[PDB]
Amino acid sequence: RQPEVRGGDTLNVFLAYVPEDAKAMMTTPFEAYLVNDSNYYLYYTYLSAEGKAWNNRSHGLVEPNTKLLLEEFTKDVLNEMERVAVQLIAFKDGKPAAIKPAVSVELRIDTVKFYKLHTFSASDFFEEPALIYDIVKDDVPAKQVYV
Amino acid sequence: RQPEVRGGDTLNVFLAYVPEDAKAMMTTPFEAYLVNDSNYYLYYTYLSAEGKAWNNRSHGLVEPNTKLLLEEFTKDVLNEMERVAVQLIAFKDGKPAAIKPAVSVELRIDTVKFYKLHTFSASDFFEEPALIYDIVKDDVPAKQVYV
Ligand SMILES: [Mg+2]
Ligand SMILES: [Mg+2]
Repeated sequence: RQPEVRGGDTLNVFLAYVPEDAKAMMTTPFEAYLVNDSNYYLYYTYLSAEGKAWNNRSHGLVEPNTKLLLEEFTKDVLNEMERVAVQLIAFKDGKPAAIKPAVSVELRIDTVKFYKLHTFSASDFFEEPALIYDIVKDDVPAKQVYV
Repeated sequence: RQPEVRGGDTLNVFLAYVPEDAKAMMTTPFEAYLVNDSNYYLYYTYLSAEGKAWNNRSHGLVEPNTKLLLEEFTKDVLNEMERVAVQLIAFKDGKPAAIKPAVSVELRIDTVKFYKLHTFSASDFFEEPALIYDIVKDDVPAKQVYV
C-alpha cells in the first residue's frame, strides 16, 4: 500500500476528459474521470443539466490519491454535457483531519475542444492530452469559474 | 417497496439523539441518527472536533425516506461532542432531480440536555423523545444556527 502524500492534505480535485485513443480523433470515444489529488476520501456525484432539472451520471466513493472513471462516451453525448456539475464531500477515516468545504461546482463544458486534440493539455495524470477542469484547487472550490 | 413522498423533493435532514431506554435515564446509552426526510439519497459524514482537527465518527449512504444509526454511545462520550458537524450531498439515481446544495453544518451540542429527558421533544421519527438538530430544513442548510 501507498502512504499519504506530502502536501496532499490540501484538497485538489479535477474533472478530466481524455480520449480513449488520442491517435484516432475521428473515431475515438472519450473518458470522464474524477481525479483526486489528495489524501482524502471523497463521496461525489457527477450530474448533467437538462432543462430545469439534472440527471445523475455517476456517484460514489473515490479513495485518496487516485482517479475514478465516471463515464465512457461518444461525441453524440456532448449534446447532453452543455452544463455539468460535480458535488462532493471529503473526509479521512480513522485519522484526524481538517474539515473541508462541502463542494458544488457547475461547469459549462468546452465541447468544441473534443474535435481538436491540440486544445487538450499535457498533464501528470495521463499519457494522452486531457481536458481538465478544476473542482477544488488548493482547497478552493472552483465556483463560477467555468460558467 | 415504498414510493417517493409528496413534498419529499424538498430536502429535510436532521441529526437526532435518542435514549435507548427513555425509562432508565440513569443507565441508558444514547443513539445518534441521521434522519433523511426526503426523496433523495445522501452521502454524508458525521464528525467531531478535537482541537484544531476533526474525527470522523460515521460516513456513508442514506437512502430516501429513512434514518440511519450513526453511533451508540454512553454519556462519557459527551465530552467528545462539544462540537460536531454533518456534511452531505443529495442526489437521485435514475430520475431527473433539482440540484441541491452541498451542505456542511457545524453544531455545538447541548450536552446538558442528555441528563434531562423533559428537554427532549416529541417527534414523528421516534416513540421516545428526541433531541433534534436541523441539518437541512426546507432546502436551507442550517449554517451558524447551533453555534
Ligand atoms: Mg502526461
Ligand atoms: Mg413520537
